[PDB]
Amino acid sequence: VNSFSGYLKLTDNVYIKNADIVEEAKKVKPTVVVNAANVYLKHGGGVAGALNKATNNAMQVESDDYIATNGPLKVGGSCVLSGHNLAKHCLHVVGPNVNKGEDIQLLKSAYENFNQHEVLLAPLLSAGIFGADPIHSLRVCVDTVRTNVYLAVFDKNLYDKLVSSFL
Ligand SMILES: OC[C@@H](Cc1c[nH]c2ccccc12)Nc1ncnc2[nH]ccc12
Repeated sequence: VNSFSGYLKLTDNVYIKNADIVEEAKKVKPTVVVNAANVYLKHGGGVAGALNKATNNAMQVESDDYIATNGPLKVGGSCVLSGHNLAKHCLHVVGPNVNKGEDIQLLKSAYENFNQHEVLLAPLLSAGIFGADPIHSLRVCVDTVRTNVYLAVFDKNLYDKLVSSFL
């Protein structure tokens, strides 16, 4: 039993809800919140900009030190950093950004990072401003993640479409 509330169950391990991931994380304080990161951990917009803003820029400060030490992530890769006031940990995961020409096949690799954590709050990778079809992202999530994932979909109209079209 966990404290996630109001989710629709899609499969044995995947749940989905129309919610603002920032407000959800503040309420649940999950062990792991997933950020929709880029390789530079520059948290400008989308989910990343919103999470970082909610940390009063502490996420960005921590991220800049991470990059200065380690260099950029790989597309499809991840790193674990602090969750600040939102969660114990933040798993920064880089899905392909179609608006940069990146290979959508890397979306499965991106979701594989979730399997290193028993329970996660997460957005749909590569959706929104990353330019991929959210229906496809949800399919890859369900077919790749085996741990317990709670998906927050910000756009209510998109949430209804994802549920109604789910196979
Ligand atoms: O809109 C699709 C969806 C996934 C997404 C990944 N990256 C993005 C970059 C820009 C815009 C959107 C995205 N957005 C969100 N889903 C849940 N909570 C959210 N809080 C703030 C935004 C947001």
